[PDB]
Amino acid sequence: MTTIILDCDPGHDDAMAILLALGNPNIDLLGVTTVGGNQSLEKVTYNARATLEMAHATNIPVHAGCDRPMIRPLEVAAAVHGETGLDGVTLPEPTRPLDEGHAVNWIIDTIMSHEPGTITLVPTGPLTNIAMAVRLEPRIVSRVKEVVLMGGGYHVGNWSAVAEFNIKVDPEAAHVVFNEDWPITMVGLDLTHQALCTPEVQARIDAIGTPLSAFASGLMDFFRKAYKNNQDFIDPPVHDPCTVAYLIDHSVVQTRRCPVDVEIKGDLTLGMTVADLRGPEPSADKCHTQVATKLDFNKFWDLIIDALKELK
Amino acid sequence: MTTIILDCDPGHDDAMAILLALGNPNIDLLGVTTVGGNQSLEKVTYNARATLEMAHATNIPVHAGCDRPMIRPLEVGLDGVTLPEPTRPLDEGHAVNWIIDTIMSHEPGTITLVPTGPLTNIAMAVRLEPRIVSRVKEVVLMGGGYHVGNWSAVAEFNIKVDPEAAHVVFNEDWPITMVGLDLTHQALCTPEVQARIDAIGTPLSAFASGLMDFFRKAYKNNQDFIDPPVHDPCTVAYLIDHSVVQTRRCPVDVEIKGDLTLGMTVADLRGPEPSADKCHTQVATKLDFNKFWDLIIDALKELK
Amino acid sequence: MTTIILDCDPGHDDAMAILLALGNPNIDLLGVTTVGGNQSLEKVTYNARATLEMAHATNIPVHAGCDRPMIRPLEVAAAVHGETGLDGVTLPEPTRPLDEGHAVNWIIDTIMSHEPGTITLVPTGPLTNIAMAVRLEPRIVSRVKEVVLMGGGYHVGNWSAVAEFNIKVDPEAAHVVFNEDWPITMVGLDLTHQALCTPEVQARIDAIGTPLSAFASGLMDFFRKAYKNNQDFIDPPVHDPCTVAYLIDHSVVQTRRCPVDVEIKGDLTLGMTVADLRGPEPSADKCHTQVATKLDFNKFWDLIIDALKELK
Amino acid sequence: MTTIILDCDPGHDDAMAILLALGNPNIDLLGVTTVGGNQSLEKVTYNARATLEMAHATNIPVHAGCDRPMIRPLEVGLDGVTLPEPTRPLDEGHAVNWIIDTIMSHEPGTITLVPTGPLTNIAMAVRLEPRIVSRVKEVVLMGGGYHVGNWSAVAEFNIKVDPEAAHVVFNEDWPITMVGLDLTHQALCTPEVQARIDAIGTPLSAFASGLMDFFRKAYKNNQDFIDPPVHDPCTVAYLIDHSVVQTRRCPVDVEIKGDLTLGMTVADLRGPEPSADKCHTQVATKLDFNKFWDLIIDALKELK
Ligand SMILES: [Ca+2]
Ligand SMILES: [Ca+2]
Ligand SMILES: [Ca+2]
Ligand SMILES: [Ca+2]
Ligand SMILES: [Cl-]
Ligand SMILES: [Cl-]
Ligand SMILES: [Cl-]
Ligand SMILES: [Cl-]
Ligand SMILES: [Cl-]
Ligand SMILES: [Cl-]
Ligand SMILES: [Cl-]
Ligand SMILES: [Cl-]
Ligand SMILES: [Cl-]
Repeated sequence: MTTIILDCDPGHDDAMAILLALGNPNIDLLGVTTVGGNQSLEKVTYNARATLEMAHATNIPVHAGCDRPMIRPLEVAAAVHGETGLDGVTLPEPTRPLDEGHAVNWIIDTIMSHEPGTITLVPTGPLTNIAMAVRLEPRIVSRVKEVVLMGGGYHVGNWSAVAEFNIKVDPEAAHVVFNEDWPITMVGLDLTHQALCTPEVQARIDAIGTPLSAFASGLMDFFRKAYKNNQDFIDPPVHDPCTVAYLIDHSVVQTRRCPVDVEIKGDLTLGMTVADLRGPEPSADKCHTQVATKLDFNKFWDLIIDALKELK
Repeated sequence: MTTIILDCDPGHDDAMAILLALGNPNIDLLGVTTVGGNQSLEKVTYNARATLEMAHATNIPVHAGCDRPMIRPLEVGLDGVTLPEPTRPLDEGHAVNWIIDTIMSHEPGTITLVPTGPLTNIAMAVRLEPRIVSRVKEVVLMGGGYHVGNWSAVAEFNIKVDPEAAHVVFNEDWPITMVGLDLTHQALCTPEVQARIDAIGTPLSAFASGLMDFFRKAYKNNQDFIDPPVHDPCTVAYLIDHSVVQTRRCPVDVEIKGDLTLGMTVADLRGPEPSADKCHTQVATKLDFNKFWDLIIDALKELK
Repeated sequence: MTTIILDCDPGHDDAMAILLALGNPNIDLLGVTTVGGNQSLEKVTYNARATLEMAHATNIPVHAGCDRPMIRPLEVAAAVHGETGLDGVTLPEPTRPLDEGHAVNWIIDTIMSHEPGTITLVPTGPLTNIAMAVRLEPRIVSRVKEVVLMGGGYHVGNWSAVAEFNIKVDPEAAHVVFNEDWPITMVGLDLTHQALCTPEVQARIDAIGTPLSAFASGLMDFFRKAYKNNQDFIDPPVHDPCTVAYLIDHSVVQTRRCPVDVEIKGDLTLGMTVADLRGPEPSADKCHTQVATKLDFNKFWDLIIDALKELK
Repeated sequence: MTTIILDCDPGHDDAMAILLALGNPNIDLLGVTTVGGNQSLEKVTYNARATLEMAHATNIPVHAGCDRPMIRPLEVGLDGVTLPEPTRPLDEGHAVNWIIDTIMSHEPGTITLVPTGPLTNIAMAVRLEPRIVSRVKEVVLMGGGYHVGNWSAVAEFNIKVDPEAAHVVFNEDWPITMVGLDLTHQALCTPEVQARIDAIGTPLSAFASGLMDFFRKAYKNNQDFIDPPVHDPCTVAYLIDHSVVQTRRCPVDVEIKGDLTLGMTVADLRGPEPSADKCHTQVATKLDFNKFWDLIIDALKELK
């Protein structure tokens, strides 16, 4: 079956990815690992545990990982007295204490103890934990089935004209990940900007009528608030769960093989995922990387809705 | 009329741009200036003069310019056609000084610069005489690409040859239209286009058809193209009729420090199209294929 | 008593540092950790264990660390089938097996389990293991007493006009190390180029008349061979043991406090340790880094000779 | 004797270099050219003309050059002295064109370029007319530092203002002497030096002493100096008498991509000194303090 480690930084988008992974029976979520850099490790680790608590999934391990980028300095806003959890919603306090041990060591021990070719890594934050794991244990690379990450963009940027937040937070770590010989699917902004939270989608979620569906709808209210000054969007996109959607059903997220590398020296282009789209599509044999292109909007939202129904 | 200086490096594409500029009555070609870097200054200067001779445009000045990029090292008569020997001698003086003297002696807002090679002469002119910038009506250059590269995944040849010079040009306060690969890759030399050109039945139409044979040869191993694109004349096509080359305003800057992204024209396409007041740069987007080829064919017919 | 972890890549220079650390009673060698990048991890790990065996230090743990730089690609010469050990000398086969576990995790566990302010890190290879340890456990940084590394050069380069080998192999890892708030002594080429293996020094070593003194003299024969085409040297320098010499007696290795950072983006200047020598020497309070300047030649060689005598 | 073009940005240091060039009979000052970037072109051009007026050198041409760096953005009387209004009008024409025309019209191997500001005019001249390079006898510039920086830990102001232009200059095949901070930091304006200048007792010696008062003020918070250094005139001192400014041949290039090291003149001092045949660049090392100040004092006396 599809057996995953979800490496994330919740994050309202990551919370939606957690719900999809838990609610779909074709996904075996081995555990959650967290990474600081976009926001503080402490904040996102709490949010991951509280989200899992909300879904009665406290039997899923959570391990905290790296709190800053490999090389460049940490750039997160100062912690606020009177902020816990995810903005705009309420989550129960986690009943299980955080599992002990660094996420990087847990990722390594897990991959080395399971059969080769069975674990899929699903990074939806900066790539720091993944890069660190690779360097600490190079033998994980050939053992991993696939890496399906939310990050980048071949013709679209958000943080800059050409670069995306997860990659730019730790471009060096991204460079490591993209230059290892493992199969990678880059679920970038080109794809995720199609995953629009339209009124009709949200109404179908609202109608489920459970605490979890109300939670998911609350996440979508936050996306709308976050995107309120962004005139490219009437309705906001949701990013991270598109990775899990791809793994559930490849037809939901079309892909195109191409070389992809990360720019780590440029002024204007720092953090760009440079996709070489010249010439015809190379074979999987010749090209270990592929970019996500076209979303099946209708099937994507059906996956979300079905997962929320299954969780009850 | 639009009055132009064509700064170029012929180059079979540039030769087609020269023919379009001469053959269309809405273009007043003030003169040709040449730039080395993509190919040798000596080769392209000869080719420019000989192309003008082929079109009986012996009244058009040619001045040779810079022979290498501003900063990076130099890394370097048209194949497949025959050109008459020029009857007009090469005009004396550096192209950079001629561009400057011409812009300073003509009324402000009347001259449009049309660079179709590396941007070295334009950047050098700007630095040697900063007063040219507000006097120039527009710069319409063949170069770059917002979502398409050829030399690399993200960068185009004219820009990458001299990224520093391109940086200078894009960061001056003058109106710029970037006619990049996104646009020019639509200007396809189909069998039907070439057959219409062949039917004109003159030495010049045979010359143009020869240029098109070269494009095909240059692109023969490029599987993105059944038929080859033609680049440089799209700049002149835009100036003849804006409807032929649609544009989208956006900030554009040139990457000069990146490993992978060297020479990239970085176009900020986030948010809505800003106004001309707020944004001096625009990228070429959509070609009117039918009208574009009609301009070329009509120019070739007009030249007789 | 200075208690050290020697992180190294033997390397004939590192072998001399091991002998000095073992032979001087003011040094407590907690263990040896190894790093690949300058040469292969497998080669230098064997060499470290065999050197320890030669010096009857079978009680000293060895842990193998990272086999390549953090970010940039591995650039080490192709292996030769009739090479084991250190060129030009013979070492006994190690009787103690390689200790299990990654050096990075061992460095972390050791620093976290010992009292704060007691362990001094002594890196004499690329800085990869040290940088990795810092990122995997940020709590080690304030606990470390001092870092005394062989690397860099403020006004002298060897690999380039301005940069030194250990730093250039992994400039990113060096950047990490130099930008943490721990006290650093940079024992660079400015210093080590004074540690000259003159005929008189080597004759005094030869006269000790033991297997170990012959081994040390053999290391010095290799230095001479390595430097044979280098016209800046009549006699070759020895590098790595100058770190241990500084720790034994500060008067042997004078130092000057100054800001030091590592250039990781330059064309010509890649791997340069940029020392700001403008203005007067700042206080230890204000400046955590210092560069080694002047060697006491006579005292340095006395330390080496005395250590070799003590080992018998 | 040595025939020079002094390309400068006065600047109190440059003013001292002008006085030395004029006052020493082994120097033939062909003319002065000015460059903006460290300070504004308008300010330094006026200051150059007024300094020449102060020294009764109204026969010396001044041409204004570039007002900003080649690529990077512009970031910009003489304080503490009084200068007469220039009686000679600014000579017409851009300095870059004047430098080119002068080098091309004089016999090869006779003109020495002496840049004491950013290298923008020199780089621009080289690119506009590559034939100047082999014709120039030598370039002796004030800039850089092999083991000393001032603007940064490793870089010096003139180079960092326009690192690209410096890169151009250092990578042409002409003989270069880099008179950097390693050298100029020895040219100390001690009380005894200044007392000897004061004793000359003329308007010009008072002017020179005023320049020295400014150096002291500029360096008042710099604890590496009890007495301030003077920079630019060390270039002219080298040309008067090589024994005053010792040199060491070595490869020198300019870092234009680094974060920390931007503008560094990277001198490769590994191995023995290569021959003049093999190595076109050399760095200034040791100043003869006593002889240097005697040259300055003698020049001031000669000017009356
Ligand atoms: Ca996320
Ligand atoms: Ca062209
Ligand atoms: Ca070593
Ligand atoms: Ca100056
Ligand atoms: Cl439904
Ligand atoms: Cl397929
Ligand atoms: Cl074909
Ligand atoms: Cl419009
Ligand atoms: Cl404790
Ligand atoms: Cl002895
Ligand atoms: Cl002290
Ligand atoms: Cl600058
Ligand atoms: Cl003072």
